[PDB]
Amino acid sequence: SVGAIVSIEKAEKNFVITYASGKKAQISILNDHLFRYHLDPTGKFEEYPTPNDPKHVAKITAKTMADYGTQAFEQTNVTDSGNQFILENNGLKIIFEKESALMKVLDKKKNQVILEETAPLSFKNDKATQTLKQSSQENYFGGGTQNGRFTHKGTAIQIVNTNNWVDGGVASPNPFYWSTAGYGVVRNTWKPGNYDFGSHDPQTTTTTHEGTDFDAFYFFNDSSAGILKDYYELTGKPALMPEYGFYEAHLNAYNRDYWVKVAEGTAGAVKFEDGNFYKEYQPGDLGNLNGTLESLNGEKENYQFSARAVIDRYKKNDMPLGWFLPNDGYGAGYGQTDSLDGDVQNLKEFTDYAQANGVEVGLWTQSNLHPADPKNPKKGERDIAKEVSVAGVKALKTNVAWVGYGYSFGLNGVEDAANVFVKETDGAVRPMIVSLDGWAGTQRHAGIWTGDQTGGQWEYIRFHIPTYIGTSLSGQPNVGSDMDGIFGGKNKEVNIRDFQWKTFTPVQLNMDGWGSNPKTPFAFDQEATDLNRAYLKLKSMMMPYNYSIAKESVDGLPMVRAMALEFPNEGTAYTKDSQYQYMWGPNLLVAPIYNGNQDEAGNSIRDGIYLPDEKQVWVDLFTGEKYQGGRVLNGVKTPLWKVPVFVKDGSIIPMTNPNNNPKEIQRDQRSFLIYPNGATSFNMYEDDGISTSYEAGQSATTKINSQGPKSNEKGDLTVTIEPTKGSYKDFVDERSTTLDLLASEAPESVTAMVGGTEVTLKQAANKEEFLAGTNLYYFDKEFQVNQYLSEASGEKLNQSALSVKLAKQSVTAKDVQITVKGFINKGTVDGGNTTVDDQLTIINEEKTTLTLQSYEVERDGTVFGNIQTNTATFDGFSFLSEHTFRVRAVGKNGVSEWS
Ligand SMILES: CC(=O)N[C@H]1[C@@H](OC[C@H](N)C(=O)O)O[C@H](CO)[C@H](O)[C@@H]1O
Ligand SMILES: [Ca+2]
Repeated sequence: SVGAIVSIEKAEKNFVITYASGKKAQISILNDHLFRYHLDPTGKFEEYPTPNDPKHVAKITAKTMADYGTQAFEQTNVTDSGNQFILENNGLKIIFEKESALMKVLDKKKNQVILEETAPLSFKNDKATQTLKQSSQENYFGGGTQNGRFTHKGTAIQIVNTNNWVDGGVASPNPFYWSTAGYGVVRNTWKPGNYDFGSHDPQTTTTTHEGTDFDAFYFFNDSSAGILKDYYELTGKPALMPEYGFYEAHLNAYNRDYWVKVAEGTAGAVKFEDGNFYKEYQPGDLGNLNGTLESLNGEKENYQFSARAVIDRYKKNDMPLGWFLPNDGYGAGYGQTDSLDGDVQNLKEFTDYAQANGVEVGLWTQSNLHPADPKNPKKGERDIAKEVSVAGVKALKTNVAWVGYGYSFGLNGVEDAANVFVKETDGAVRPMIVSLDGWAGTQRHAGIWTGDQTGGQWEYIRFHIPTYIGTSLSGQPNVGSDMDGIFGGKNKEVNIRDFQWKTFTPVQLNMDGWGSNPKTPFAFDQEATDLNRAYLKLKSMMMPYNYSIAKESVDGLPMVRAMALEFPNEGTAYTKDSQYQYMWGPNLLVAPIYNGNQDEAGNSIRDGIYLPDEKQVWVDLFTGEKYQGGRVLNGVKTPLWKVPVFVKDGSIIPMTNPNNNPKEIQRDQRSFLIYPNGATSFNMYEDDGISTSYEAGQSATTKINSQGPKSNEKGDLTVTIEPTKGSYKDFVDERSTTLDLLASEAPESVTAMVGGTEVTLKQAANKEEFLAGTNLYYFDKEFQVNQYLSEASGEKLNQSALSVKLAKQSVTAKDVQITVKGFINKGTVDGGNTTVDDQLTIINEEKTTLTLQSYEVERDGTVFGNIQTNTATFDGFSFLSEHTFRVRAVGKNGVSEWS
């Protein structure tokens, strides 16, 4: 410990703190709510921490201290105020007790102490520990990909390159955490650490990293978006994936292995298009067997075993496919020639075939990406410059055998790789890198996948949902995983459920070749295949919404949003009551099926569906069924065909035609699925979908406003689409417009203004007239949000919608204003009467393992509904914990008093 503070002096560029021991710290003020504190026992105070190898030159920060400017520092004063030294600017008071040396930070906007040290920095055992106050309602997020977890109050997390891909591990650590008090901290170190959020004293948080340096950035902000924007300004804004990255990929090795003809029912046998069964062998495992060697292009009397054959299967099965890695396998390679250049030419011919099918090609790596002599490569070396420039590769996956060292290694590797994609293509290809073993800053170059786990079991879904939520809260919005796992399989229900929820997530990897069955969306029976296709096509139709929330994630909230990001005023949104559900952007609440519990009919039973906000109507995306917020629903029956997805009434959801890749999208059309509820808005983002030009302002945005009656009420609706702002390569100006307005009755009238000139709308007599015509409206009681799902489920899934179509116009030169008189979208709302009713009435010790004796129950101040009998069970409790309950009855004029 460094003892009392003897002085704080304002030097040329920072405040210098001298402690009684002779040790010094520098405080650098970067803006009115961000400062760096650096206690350096060496007295060198160099700008950057020492990495694990001097060749690791990529930095945690993406913005230098100098880049922030001197203005906040100029406008910060140091005062000697009795028992304290105080640094003060317009944003913060940073207060130091002289004798104890303890720091606390007052946020001047809030006029509240946000961060307070309760014990001095500790440097024992070659570690640097900070000890902070923890308040009773204070919650904590971050730490990177904390497998299984998102909300850290009362727990410790390891900030370690664990190389552990399952529940309880850390696939990708990040020395970044933030507090709901309104602060975030990046420890400016490459060393591992451990953050203890009061797992001992609930009133104490400790943060530890290896080393004797204490260097940290502290940022104070009153919104979660603001905390993440501070982290992004400091360590780099997330890369925006190219459009094709949001589509499922196929990953395997097609250069190395043999297929041996075997009997049907042989262990590991797979049936092929010749009607025969084969078993796959690595060359070292053939022994005396003869088999057919795989290749990428199927040029060697081996076509069905080739990478091209796999692309042909995705197309035959009418499945979306964005990108393909054909060298994903140890020592597999991408050519069977005697030279690197021979192999690159083989990969080029594969890329030409894939691109002719609307598929991009990526490469896996287990190694460095450059030859020892780039001008004289050896067979089996890698050359990412030639792979990109000659073979047309656009994406990269970094395997743990490359980046497994962690910390400064990974960031160096992905920064170099991102630079090669951009430099070799002159900016025509933006990075598409999937990695792990990341650190602070990784998001600016790469997304992560969670590593290797076993699918075909419910645990595969259960631990992944919080994994994705916590990755996103750590400043990494580009998160993905294997579709039904790299290992295991042979469980149809888990396969369908994994394709269902991952529709509403960024990255989907069919990681093939290691499992109990091949890894494709068409590996199970026709029912599974049709359901997986229906969900994959829904993601394709949602790409304008998805790419808009992706753009928001570059400098704002992530795509997978913890409930607390959208509903910060509700306690339930911060706890494990929110571990198995999330907001996919602002408009969709996703509550995946994650266990095998079923009703007598074989429907999944979903417990703990948390619907926020007692004033908010939630609408079943598939059926139109309406639910009141402010409640947690238990016992929700969910058929195999269905995943629980609720639209936030008010939502505008930009949509497109179903498509198997970005080249199949109709760029001369736009379409909006709108659930009118008061005054709502959406900003639709677009760009060339592939280049770095979005970073130089080549992109366009379109604002859509919906101004109507509140949920279930009748009145005027105005939908306005403001003129499109911006331009980019091959921008399409002339587009037709479709509005699909969920509605319960035909309107009194529908009128249209296009750039201030009236357009006459005819009422279509029938759906056939509507589909074939333009400048029409139609009130449709057979509106299907997803016809693939109607056909796959065997249910019509009909909804009522007022649809409007306008002819092609210039989207830049002319706005759209549509006015509907007598607009109404009314249905019965489950829990719709939230008032208290005076006219309404009001522990079973036997099966404690708790059960009390329709109805609602408050459990620790959280309200549970859909309780349709006198009794109800609440599980998910600690072995010998205590809880607090009361009950009320539910009738058509409201709910009783409690108890
Ligand atoms: C974590 C990771 O890099 N996983 C890779 C790696 O898996 C190898 C497994 N763990 C093994 O036991 O050998 O390499 C395979 C190659 O096909 C996959 O890329 C996987 O994602
Ligand atoms: Ca193979």
